[PDB]
Amino acid sequence: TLEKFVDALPIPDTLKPVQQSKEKTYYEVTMEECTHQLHRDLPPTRLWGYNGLFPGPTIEVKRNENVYVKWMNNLPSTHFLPIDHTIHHEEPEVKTVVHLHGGVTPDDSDGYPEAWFSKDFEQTGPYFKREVYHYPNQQRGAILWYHDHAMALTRLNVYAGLVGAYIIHDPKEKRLKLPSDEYDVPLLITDRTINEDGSLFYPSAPENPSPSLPNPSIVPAFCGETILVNGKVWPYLEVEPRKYRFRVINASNTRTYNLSLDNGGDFIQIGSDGGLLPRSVKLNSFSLAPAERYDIIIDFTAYEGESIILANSAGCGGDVNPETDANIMQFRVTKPLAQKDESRKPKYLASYPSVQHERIQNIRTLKLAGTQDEYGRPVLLLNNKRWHDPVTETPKVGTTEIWSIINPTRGTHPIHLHLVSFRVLDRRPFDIARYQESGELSYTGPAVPPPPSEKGWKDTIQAHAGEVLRIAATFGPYSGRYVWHCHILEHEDYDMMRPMDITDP
Ligand SMILES: [Cu+2]
Ligand SMILES: [Cu+2]
Ligand SMILES: [Cu+2]
Ligand SMILES: [Cu+2]
Ligand SMILES: [O-]
Repeated sequence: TLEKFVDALPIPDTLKPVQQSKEKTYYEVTMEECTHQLHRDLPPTRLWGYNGLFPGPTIEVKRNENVYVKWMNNLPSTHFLPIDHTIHHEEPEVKTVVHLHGGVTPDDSDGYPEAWFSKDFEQTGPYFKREVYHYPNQQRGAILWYHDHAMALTRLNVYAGLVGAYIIHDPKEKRLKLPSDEYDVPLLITDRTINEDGSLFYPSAPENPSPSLPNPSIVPAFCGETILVNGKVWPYLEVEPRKYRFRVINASNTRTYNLSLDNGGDFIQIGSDGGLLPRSVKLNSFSLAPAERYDIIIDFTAYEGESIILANSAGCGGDVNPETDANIMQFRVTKPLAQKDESRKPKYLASYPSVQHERIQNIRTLKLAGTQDEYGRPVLLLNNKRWHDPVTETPKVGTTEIWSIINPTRGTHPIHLHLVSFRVLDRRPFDIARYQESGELSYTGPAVPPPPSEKGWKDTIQAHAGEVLRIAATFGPYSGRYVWHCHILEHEDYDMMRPMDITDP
């Protein structure tokens, strides 16, 4: 296997605007097929990248900054990854659309799966409205990320490399003196399988392919043999002996991580998907499912000279391998101090979400289920509805709802709601057999409130097997057509995604 910790961690450059005034910031990003070396000992890898980069450029904006991004497709007309033609039914093979994950975004700028476009916008999906996306950023400072969201192609386009970080800075938070600038570093974690010739491997069929299956065939999960951070296999980062802020983004298709430091040191979590937690939380380890973000401080002050591995204990299709996927990256505390560490790790970060006293307009009960197709494949479904079925999740703008998510399946699903961030209420175990047999919900234990990590704002939430998860969301400020889905991309594409109409009656 590839030698761990021989390549320095890339830090994506921050994107520069094409045009910028005090009223408007205008960006252009072009999707390009390019080649990049992912490891010292590999031939360069063919990839799809925003501005030809993997990950894409980091975009930095201020809260309320009036931002526009013209996301353009200049990709080849044929994919290099295996397309399953059976999962969706002239129309180009390669379709793309950029979704700003966590963006408080008007619906036609949200990257609707059917708002896709081919090269130079030559063909467009039935929900396409505009070339230049509008991000008003009227929302909390937070770690967002952008990625492809095209109908039936998301797992492939993202795996190809179409991911990048987007950071909203709220000037009100500068007073907290969190590590900033060089000491504030995104970590986009993506697992990959890479061939000896350096080409990406993505399976064209399940491991034991029934002759019933089409070819290629979608698979229900993907687990990469190797872990990359910021587009390099098992990299090292030289750090100064002081506090750093890391924006930890899980940009992987399926894989969930459970992260810790191999010296037993702590993380300080300061933020979740929707922004700063009310209070900082000291943690030894944390779970990170696809699309989840952890805003953390790591204090290297007392660890000068040391090599510390960011370790992973979560398996993917099996137990972790100590030599491979148990490793993420390596910090080397050997960079001389550029100046005094004037950063802080404050306890008091933000207003509590519980300060809000909104009326519960509606309680939605939603089940995570599915069926089997003509080929014997699992088709994962939200409420046993297909994507194309008439919309059922129709919250009213400006109203608050409780969603009760029932998971009678064998695994966890990271459920993502577009537009909004929500509060986690509780989780409660139930009798799976009883529910499967009769549709009756019989709890086998008391409700458990969220851990401190989940006492802030979330947008992607782990709904564990055999539990009912309750969340509360205020739907707004925009009305329109959005989506909610499982963020396991292999699930999302077949067919664990539903329209969400935020209505203005
Ligand atoms: Cu997403
Ligand atoms: Cu999203
Ligand atoms: Cu799922
Ligand atoms: Cu999405
Ligand atoms: O998403």
